[PDB]
Order: sequence, then structure tokens, then C-alpha cells
Amino acid sequence: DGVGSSSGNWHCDSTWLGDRVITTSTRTWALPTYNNHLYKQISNGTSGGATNDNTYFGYSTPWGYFDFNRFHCHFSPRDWQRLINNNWGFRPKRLSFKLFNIQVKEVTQNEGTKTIANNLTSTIQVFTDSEYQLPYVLGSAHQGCLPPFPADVFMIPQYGYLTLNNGSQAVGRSSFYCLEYFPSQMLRTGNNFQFTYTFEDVPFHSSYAHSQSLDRLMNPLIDQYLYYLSRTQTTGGTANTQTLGFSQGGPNTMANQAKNWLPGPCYRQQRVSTTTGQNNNSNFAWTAGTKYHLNGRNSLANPGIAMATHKDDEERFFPSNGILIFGKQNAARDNADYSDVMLTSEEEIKTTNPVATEEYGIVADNLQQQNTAPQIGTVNSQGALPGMVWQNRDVYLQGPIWAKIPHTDGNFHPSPLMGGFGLKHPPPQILIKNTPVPADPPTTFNQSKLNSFITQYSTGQVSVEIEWELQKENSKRWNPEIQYTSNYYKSTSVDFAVNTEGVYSEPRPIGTRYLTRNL
Amino acid sequence: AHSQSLDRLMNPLIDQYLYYLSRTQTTGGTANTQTLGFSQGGPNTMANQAKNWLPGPCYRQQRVSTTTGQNNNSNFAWTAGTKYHLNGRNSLANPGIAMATHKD
Amino acid sequence: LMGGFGLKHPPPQILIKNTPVPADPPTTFNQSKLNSFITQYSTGQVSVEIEWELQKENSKRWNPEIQYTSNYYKSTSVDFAVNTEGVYSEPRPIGTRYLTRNL
Ligand code: NA
Ligand code: NA
Repeated sequence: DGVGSSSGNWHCDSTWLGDRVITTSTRTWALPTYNNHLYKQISNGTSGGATNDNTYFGYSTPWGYFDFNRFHCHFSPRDWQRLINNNWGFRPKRLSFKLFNIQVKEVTQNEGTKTIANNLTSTIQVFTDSEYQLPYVLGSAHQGCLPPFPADVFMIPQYGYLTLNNGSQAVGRSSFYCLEYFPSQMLRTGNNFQFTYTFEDVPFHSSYAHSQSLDRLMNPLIDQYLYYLSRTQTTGGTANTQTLGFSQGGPNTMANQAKNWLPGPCYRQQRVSTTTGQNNNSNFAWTAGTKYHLNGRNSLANPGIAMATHKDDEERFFPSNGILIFGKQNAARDNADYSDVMLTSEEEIKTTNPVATEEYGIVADNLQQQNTAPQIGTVNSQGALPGMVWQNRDVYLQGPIWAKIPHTDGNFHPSPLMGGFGLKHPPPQILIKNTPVPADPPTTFNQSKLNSFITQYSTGQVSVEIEWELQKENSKRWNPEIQYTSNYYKSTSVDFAVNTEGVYSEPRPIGTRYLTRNL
Repeated sequence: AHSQSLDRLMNPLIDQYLYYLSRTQTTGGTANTQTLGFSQGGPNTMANQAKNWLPGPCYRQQRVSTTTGQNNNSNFAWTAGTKYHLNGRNSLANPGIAMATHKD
Repeated sequence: LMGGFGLKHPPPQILIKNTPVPADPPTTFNQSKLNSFITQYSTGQVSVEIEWELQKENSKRWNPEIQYTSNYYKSTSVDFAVNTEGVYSEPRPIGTRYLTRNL
């Protein structure tokens, strides 16, 4: 381990071995000094115009962190295509992480003149929250992950966290965490860091779409032996009185047939069209938003439980806050136009999951008698019911991979709503920080903590290797399947490539459900 | 006791890469018509941020204050009680599912 | 067609690049890829050793053969050498077909 010796090589590749695929990606990173080496209490109350739904109390820290919770951090577009076009499923098995070729640079600023040089003896500090003692900030769809394109140099995100709050104030249970309290490895140029991790057992992601629907599992050609109430009143003319008539469900009465299952849970969202002219002329994104109520404040149930984005022929419709939406390259942070973002679609699950913008179904609302007509009620919120079956939200090339399951007494189907794998012991948080280097101190002793430091930052490479287990497709479907494919005809540029300006871009969201499977 | 809340698990300092519908109508004056505007959740919009979880189940109970003067003047302990209906008879869902006794 | 040996598995391409070294980054996080780098270049030596197999000549031709030869008489400079300015130059193209062979 010396100044003149590399401490690691560039490992970027993918190998397919059978029921496994191993991805490996390396990137060059840059880490500045955050918070001026300080920890700062940050808060936001209800003063000014800040609403109560957005209050918070927490801290910003001088630390940065590595994040690769995004599929494109590991799969190239072509690899993603190889995965989704041929496998009914897949899942993470184990990973290796490495930090190397570290270099700490210090910048001198005198008379407009700026010079940067190495500080051969400075160190960075690194450690993993292997015992999950820090607030788990990963799994919240934050920016700062390794770039999709291998040639892009990225900046390391700053670590910050939240605790309990009451307005802009802290409460008795509010917790303060000092990351310097943890043992951490100190590396100088020449030193490297690495660790291994094994994923817990988790189900394969459903990278397939159903080629059958819950309400169409019977034999088209045979009647049931079971009967259903088919008539409640006579029909012979005008002397119509009450009676009781029963019939057997059959090919023409599939909606009446007795069935064994029920569609998945529902939490109805407001519908909105991509054809603005068809929408009400008001600003309802928030006022008509589907939300949950937690201790006084409201949050969008975004994207909320997995529901079909729209029913047959209505591609223009989508749940106001019930789908993942990515931005196109350079889309504005605020009020970006529809043509600057990319809406995803969980259309593939219409097959088992209720459509996100409609009722779950209908229930009786009273007791009918001869003097009281029967009444019905529309169900727009339907929790788990015995016999329900459903699918989870799909995952995307540019979407999240996993999330830490909250440590609670209970929960229900812990599949992270934004999509992905829910893990009790997810990949550990990897914290990194440039060690503060005092600028000359006074010549006579003083109690005060130093606050004058040499200006510096660090850079180096990072590698992440993940082994994935594949669940091969075993279909007897005779006719060809749907497959993700590149466009055929000429185009100004190549999809999933760089610009004349060297800018890489992801033209569209790529899901995972192309192959089909029976129910 | 948890020292964090379900709706405050993100990093206070970083924006999401995910967007949410932020605007449905223009704002420039009185010619306001429908439009579509999207934004990225961030430190000041934590209520809008995409999240992975939902709060536990609910079965709303009637509230009552220990300051009698703030309560309706009637005997509602039973009539306004949260109950379940089993074969013709009703029982108080007491104490029922676990829910926070009160907010801040 | 330009001449030479056609190979299905020719010597591999050898790619080289200077690793980008970020110039100081901003002090508060930003999504954008860095675009400010320290200006640098690299230098070093490179060696290539190739072993060639020769097919010796086995001719019974009685009379001398044609041979590539340096010019005999005086000249301003030496062919295949440097200038008074230190510039090396190849005065002419030199082929390979001097010895002869029957059909
Ligand atoms: Na493509
Ligand atoms: Na010569």
C-alpha cells in the first residue's frame, strides 16, 4: 500500500452463468467537505407559509454515504433487456463492495489564483452501519446513487436524518446521533476498503405478466353444478310479483359464476388524463390527492398500494399519485412539463389488482323488504379479505431495488410500495467522510474547538458486485411473447447512449413484465 | 418507543429523483387553465415525497377530554362507543386495535 | 487488400485513458455529473516484441539476384537518417520482393 501503487482495478462487467448473473460496476466519485465539518440541528416549523404537513426536526452531518439502490447502477440497458426478456423472476443473493485509489486534494486560494494539490498524508474515514444503529436513509428514492453511465463522475450525497418533532421543536424522545461515535477505517492514498454482504431469503420478483384474469379461470365450455339466485320477480307481463329463480353459471354468465378468489386490496386514487382538456379546470393535485393521516399531518399515499394504472383502452388515464414518475434528462426540478417526465404504468396487473381509479366493488347497504327496495354502497377503500390475491408494483431499470422493512411489531406484505425487495437486514449504509485537517492553530492555548481548516476534498473509485439468482421461464405458450425491443427505424440519436454533447440519457422507463404466466 | 416517525425516514438534505404531480392549473393571473406540473420531493416537501410504507390499521373511536367542560353535554359512552357486531349483539371494541391515544 | 496478413484473431486493441480527477466539487450536494476536472496528461514508455518465422531461400539460380542496396555515390544526407534539424525521414518505399523463385 503505497503512494505510487494503485489499490484496485476497474471492474465493470456482467457474466451470465445459468440461474445466476453477476453484475459488476465501478465509478469515480468526489466527496467535498460537508457542513464545514459540523453537525447541525435543522428544523422546519409552521411559521411563514410552511404547512404543518411538512414540519420536521433532525440533523445534517459532515458525512457522505454510498448508494447503489437503483437497478441501473448494476445493469446496463442491454443486460436489463437480457434479464426481462427471458426470466420469470430474479433476486439479489450477495454483494461485494470496494473503495480504492483514494486521493485527497487540498485547494489553496490566494488572489483570485486557485491551485489544487495532493495532500499525501490526509485520510478519509469509512464504515458500515452493520448493526443498523443509524437512521436508515437509503430506500427513500434519493438522488446521489452511482450513475447509470460508467463514464460519469458523481458527487457523494450528504448524510442527514430526522427524529421526532412537534412543529419545529424536538421532543423528549428525539434522538441525536454522532457518526464519529462508531469505529471507522481510516485510509490514506494507498489504503483501500471492502466488505461482503449476503442478502436474506426473499421471493423472486415477478418479472412477468399474467395471461389470465382472476374472473376468467373457468372452463369456457362447461356449466357449473352450483346455482346462483338468478331471478327475484316474475316476468310474464304486468302481474309481476316476487318469486325465486335459480340458475347455473355457464359460458354466457361468467360474471355470475361462483369463484374461489377476490381481487387484491384497494385504496382509490383520483384519475387524471394526459389530455389536459379532459381534466377539471382547478388545481387538485393536493386537494384531491389520496393521502394517509399520521399524528396530525397528511402525506400522499405515493404511489401507495399496487393497483392497475388504467383499464382497457385508457392509456391516457393515471392515478394522480399512484405511479412512479421519472424525469427525462434535464427535466426541471419544479413544475416540469408533462413532456419532460416519463410516467410508468402498472397496467400489467389489471389481471388481479383493482384499477387504481375505480371502486373495489359493491356491497349491500341495507335490509330489503317488500316495502323497502335494496340499496347498495360503492367500496373505494378495501383492506385485506380472505381469498384475495394480488401482484406487487413492478421494478424499473431506473427504479429502486430494496428498502429496509421498518422495525415494528407487525406489518402486512412488506414489499416496499415504491417497488422492490423488502429486507429486514438490507445492505448496510456505507458512510464516508474526509477527516478534518486543522489549519495552523494559535500559538497560545485556547479552549475553543478549532474552526479553521485546510480546504480539501477527496476522490477515488468505488466497486459494487452483486450476484443475482434467476428463475428461468418454463412456458408452454405456443405463440411468441411480448418483448422489450429497440426501435427499428432511423433516429437522430441512439436510445440509451450519449449526446453530441456527451450527455447520457434514459429515453424511457423500462419495466420487467414481458413474458407471461398463467394464474 | 420509536425515535423516528414513518413519514420522516428520508434524508433531510437530498431531493428525490422521483417526481410527483405538483400543479394542475396555471398561476399567471386570471386566465388560469388546466396544465400539468411535476416536481421532486425535497426537504421542504416531505409530505409530498414518495414513501415505501403506510401507517397501521385504523378503527376510529370517539374522542373525549379529561376537561369535562370541553365535552358534549350528553351521555354518549355507549351510544357513541366504537363497537363490533356479532350475531345480533354489540360489544365495545375495548380497547380495540392499537392506536395512539392522542396527537401532539 | 492494402497488404499484409489477414487474421481472424488479430493482436487485440490496447485501450488507454487518463482517469478523470475532479477539481474541487461544490460544498452542497448536486445531482449533475461533475464537469470540472484537474488538467492533466500522462507519459511513459511502451515496448513491443515480436517473433517472426523466416522461410529461407533455397534457389539454384546460378547468376546473382537483385538486391535492395544503399546508393553508392556522395549525397547531401544519409538515406534513412536524420536532418541537420533532427528530423528522421524515409526517402523511399521499400518493398519485399528481391529474391526470385520459379513458378
Ligand atoms: Na432501446
Ligand atoms: Na538506403
